[PDB]
Amino acid sequence: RPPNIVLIFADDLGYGDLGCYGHPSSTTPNLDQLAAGGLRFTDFYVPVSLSTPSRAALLTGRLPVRMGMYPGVLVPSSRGGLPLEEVTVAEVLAARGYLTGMAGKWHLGVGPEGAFLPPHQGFHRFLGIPYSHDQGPCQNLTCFPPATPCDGGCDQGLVPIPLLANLSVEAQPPWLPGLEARYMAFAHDLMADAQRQDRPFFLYYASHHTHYPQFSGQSFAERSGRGPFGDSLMELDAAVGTLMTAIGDLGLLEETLVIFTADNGPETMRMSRGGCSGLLRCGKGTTYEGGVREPALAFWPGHIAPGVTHELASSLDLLPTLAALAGAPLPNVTLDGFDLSPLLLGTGKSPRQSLFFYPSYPDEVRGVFAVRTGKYKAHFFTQGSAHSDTTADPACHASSSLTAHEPPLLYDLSKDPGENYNLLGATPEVLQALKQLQLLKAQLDAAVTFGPSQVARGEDPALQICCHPGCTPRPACCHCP
Amino acid sequence: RPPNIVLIFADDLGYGDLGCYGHPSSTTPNLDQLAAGGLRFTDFYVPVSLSTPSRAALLTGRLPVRMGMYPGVLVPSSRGGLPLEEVTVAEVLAARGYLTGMAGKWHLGVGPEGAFLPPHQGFHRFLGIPYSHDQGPCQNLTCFPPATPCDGGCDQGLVPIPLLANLSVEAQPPWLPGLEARYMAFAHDLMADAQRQDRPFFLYYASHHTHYPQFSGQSFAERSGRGPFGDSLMELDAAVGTLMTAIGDLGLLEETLVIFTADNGPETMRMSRGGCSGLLRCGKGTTYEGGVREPALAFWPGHIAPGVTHELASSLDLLPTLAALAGAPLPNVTLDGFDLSPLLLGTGKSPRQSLFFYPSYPDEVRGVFAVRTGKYKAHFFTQGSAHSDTTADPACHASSSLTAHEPPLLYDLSKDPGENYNLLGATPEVLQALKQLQLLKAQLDAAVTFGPSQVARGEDPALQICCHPGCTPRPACCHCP
Ligand SMILES: *[C@H]1O[C@H](CO)[C@@H](O[C@H]2O[C@H](CO)[C@@H](O)[C@H](O)[C@H]2NC(C)=O)[C@H](O)[C@H]1NC(C)=O
Ligand SMILES: *[C@H]1O[C@H](CO)[C@@H](O[C@H]2O[C@H](CO)[C@@H](O)[C@H](O)[C@H]2NC(C)=O)[C@H](O)[C@H]1NC(C)=O
Ligand SMILES: [Mg+2]
Ligand SMILES: [Mg+2]
Repeated sequence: RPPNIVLIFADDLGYGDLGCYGHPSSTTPNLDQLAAGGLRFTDFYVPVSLSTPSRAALLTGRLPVRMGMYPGVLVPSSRGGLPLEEVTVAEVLAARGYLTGMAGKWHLGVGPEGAFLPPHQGFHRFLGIPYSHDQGPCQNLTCFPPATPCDGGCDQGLVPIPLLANLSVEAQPPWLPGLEARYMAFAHDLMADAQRQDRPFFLYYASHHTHYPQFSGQSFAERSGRGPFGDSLMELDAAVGTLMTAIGDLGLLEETLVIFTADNGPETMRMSRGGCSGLLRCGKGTTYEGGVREPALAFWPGHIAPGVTHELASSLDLLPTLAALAGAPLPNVTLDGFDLSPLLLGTGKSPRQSLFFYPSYPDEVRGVFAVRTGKYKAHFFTQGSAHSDTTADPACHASSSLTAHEPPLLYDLSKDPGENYNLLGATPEVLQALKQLQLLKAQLDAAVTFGPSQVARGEDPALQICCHPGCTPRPACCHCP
Repeated sequence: RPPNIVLIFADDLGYGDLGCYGHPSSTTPNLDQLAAGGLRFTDFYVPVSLSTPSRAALLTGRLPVRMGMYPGVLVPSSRGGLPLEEVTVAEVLAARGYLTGMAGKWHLGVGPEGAFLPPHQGFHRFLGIPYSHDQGPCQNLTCFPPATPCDGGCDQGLVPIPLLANLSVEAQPPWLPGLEARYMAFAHDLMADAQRQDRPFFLYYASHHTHYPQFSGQSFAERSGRGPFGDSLMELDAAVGTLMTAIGDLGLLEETLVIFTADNGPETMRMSRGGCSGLLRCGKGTTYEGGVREPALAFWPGHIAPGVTHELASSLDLLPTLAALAGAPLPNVTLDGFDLSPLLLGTGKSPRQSLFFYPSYPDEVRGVFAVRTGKYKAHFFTQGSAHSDTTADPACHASSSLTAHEPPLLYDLSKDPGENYNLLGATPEVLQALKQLQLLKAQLDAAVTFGPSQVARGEDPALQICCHPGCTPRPACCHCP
């Protein structure tokens, strides 16, 4: 009865990057076709605009400060990880009998002997890389076949990036032009195996696209007409069409819920090799709309009718929605999202009225940076980020430092989604939205206690995954392509 | 045989304003539905980003400097107008027997006794206003019923805005909340009369939306969820759905070509009461992509198949395309556009490879400001505009003055449609695009001779239209609502 679930989570992809969100040159025909037969969200969000914290919020339905996923993101030598006590979506569904699987980027911790890898947090199967694909040296990797090198090098002084199969190293580094096919094959098998055992599957496809450095297999190389970023986006888009073909082929169309979104806004610092936030301001790394507002599609033929909703939703709402849809019961913890099944099925409205945004480097004295209620968004603190540099708007740059705003900066996102015209720069509607925004910030800051930081537990180079355990010299002896 | 033609031309409407071009809150379901069953252009342009010149280019297929339509726009007291010798699209079709009609804004000159009004340039019928609706005082007009006044006042010291029926004043001023219905009724009659006489009609619907000040009839007032700009946009969108219903009702669906575009980018100076260029830079008044790149839809069921083209097209190409489609012969003059029927019908490619952009205040020493060839656009001169002020990008402001660029600023619009990353800030592809752009600018500047300016022939207040001819005191005695 419970539907099969496929959750596709792109990386560093902006609001204005899909064809259906208005980009003029992107090539994304399969995602356009899922939008044309599904529910396209104009106002969907992540609460924090960096990789680790966004991934924590999606899998647990909880604000990332609650379990210590701040500040910044995890690195290969990190001791910390998403605590084992947190209950992930995969745990929830596994318990109700789903065959659960994951392909792609994890970025929730590796840890002493791989204690924080996906196999320990509810996934029966896992093929992927434990953190971003640029967190290891890439000056010798090929990003586009036959022999176009990845640009710029990536992180230095580290072990090459490992492709893992559950807890084992399958390759190190892997061959980037072929990851996609490896991942389509793993997905195909998980589906067919679940069909064979009469059980609902759960696939978590965390693509590496469209994070730096860009890479694609040879059928996309130089075919998109938007350069490397396009080629990579187009391969993501062809992976989606492949999952949808597999779904067809097994007669699972009307029995599978498919959701597509992305962790955080675009890295405009990669300039024309990075994404596009469309009309929204800034990108990755900030609490402006361009870093937290993501594309989001939901497609379940015969259940979700084609259309466009403007209602509020968050990545935080998808554990509780998915639990509801599968008759699985919610963990016994404070959850920050809601069930959106009425909205999806067309019998209700979203229960969500407010959204709370924390910065990359949060703290307990300052609290949440921005809050949206209804159509109004208030910024109490503002800040630019090096991930959002190089555009003409100077509020996005790393040189725009932390600035308190009292009274906050106040925007009407229905008329001014671009965040240009501060409404307090008076009216009764406004003054009443101002008092509610202030009360919601003070209530949340008074009730949330931050979990102790996982990222500040430091680093240990000995925690790095090595294909040839005990070899020497570390890290470059660690490799087995 | 020749199809019926309906040409809808919006006012001050940006690339990112329709739902189908990605806006998050606009309400435009009828335009979304024409896009979903028609050809949506991602790269369509006007050559000059102001009202008069754009309107001249569309009706004549010629660069506006050729017949003196510069600098700036015409005003009510202007002596000048689009010369009578120019052959307009309406002239072309009338000669092949179309019943030709026009509703809405003309802005191509009034002149001594109305010599330049539409009835003299090929339209059998005309109901509309001879220039923009803000070019007369509006502090006492109602923009939204029952009694919401137009905001800010409009131009002072002038006659109220006249609604004309051919050459006669029907009302002065007209009641803005009802213009739309007046215009739907005129369109309905022109269609049915043409059906009755067995003849092809040509309708030219130059809406006042979404120019300042905004206004709508009462079914849209406060219903769009994007405020006044939205209400006005939504009424434009409901007028389109009305024309399409009328087309249905007479069984003319498969026999009518319908084209939708707009004169120029958004007036961001009206802030949240003005339009949105999406990911493009700046707006009205500039030669950046946000002022010259417009939305554009073409819909002719059973002839134009649904889709998206990225090929180059201009408003300049639509006299010659429309002549071709109706078997009417081209005037005997140098034309700057091309026939796009192959592209529309799906048998060819656009013949257009290059686009030439002039500024609002052109001159013969400087020549064209920017040129696009293929994917590359070069800016030889750059300039901001008061119509594009108030955003965060300082290149759009009136304080960014005229700056020569040598070598030009060079952008790859397929990877960088936002015009952020100057590619000469080297490569053989680039250096060859640079030499071609430079040669195309020098060829065009050497071959075009500017026609003597119509706008500099001055003003005469006695040329103002008056409902009560000879009355006193002028201009406020001129009125007959
Ligand atoms: C590693 O871990 C999982 C779990 O054991 C492997 O398990 C699957 O492998 C085969 C089918 O692919 C079967 O032998 C097992 O039944 C199956 N187990 C479950 C619970 O499905 C898996 O192959 C490895 N992970 C992947 C796919 O890389
Ligand atoms: C003014 O000018 C035109 C042309 O005379 C008027 O003409 C039309 O009016 C009636 C139908 O609407 C008929 O009496 C005429 O046949 C018809 N003429 C043509 C050539 O179509 C018209 O009513 C006025 N313009 C409008 C519609 O306002
Ligand atoms: Mg990311
Ligand atoms: Mg205009």
